[PDB]
Amino acid sequence: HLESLTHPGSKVTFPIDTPQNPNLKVFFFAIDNCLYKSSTRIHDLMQQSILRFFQTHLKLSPEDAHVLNNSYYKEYGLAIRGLVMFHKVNALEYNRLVDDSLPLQDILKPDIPLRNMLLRLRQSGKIDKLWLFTNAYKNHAIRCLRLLGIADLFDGLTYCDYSRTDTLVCKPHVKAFEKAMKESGLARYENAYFIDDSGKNIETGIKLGMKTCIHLVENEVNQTPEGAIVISDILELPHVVSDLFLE
Ligand SMILES: [Mg+2]
Repeated sequence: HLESLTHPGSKVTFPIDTPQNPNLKVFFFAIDNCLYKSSTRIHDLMQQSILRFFQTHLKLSPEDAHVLNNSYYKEYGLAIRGLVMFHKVNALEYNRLVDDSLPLQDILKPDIPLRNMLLRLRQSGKIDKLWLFTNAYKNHAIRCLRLLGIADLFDGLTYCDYSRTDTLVCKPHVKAFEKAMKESGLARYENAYFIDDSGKNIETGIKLGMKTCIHLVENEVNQTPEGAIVISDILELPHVVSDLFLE
């Protein structure tokens, strides 16, 4: 459990789960491989668990597990979306064996430079809300925020609802963006900024008319769409949207 964390940002201060100012400005943030580095190898651990699930639950050889995992991931943005639809997998049981079994407490540590950068972004007055927009389920999302010491830095969370049993609504699908817009109180896309490591997700935000979309590419792409700004480290946001950090 994480109830013994005492460092700043270790407590969630926004609500999980009525009009507002229309001129609202919102910066959306992906979480995985965004608020922490892809070199943490957390994504590798996730893929290991996911591939194990395909093998143990779908009785597939490792090579066929890779093919099916990649196929679903490519077209859906989440393998679990395909497992739900075609294999009648329960997404919450899956989630217990995958994201929720990661040894995060041994990997993620408070990220003070990230905390300070986000504080500066909140304090300029240029952005009204920092909103999390993740394909993870809420358990994992919250756990990452608390461990990284940034859980008080966001005004809300839009996560993929793994409780659904027909399909999952997730990035890069437009319905996921619509949900993020509604939940955050965002009136127009043109009042939104977005950072994500997924090229396809960035592609959707751009196509939808978001103001500025930043594609986070640490080393090599796992493709960057027309109109996106590329950085290799989230701490480079101050380099590329500098004005948002100034009063
Ligand atoms: Mg990601």
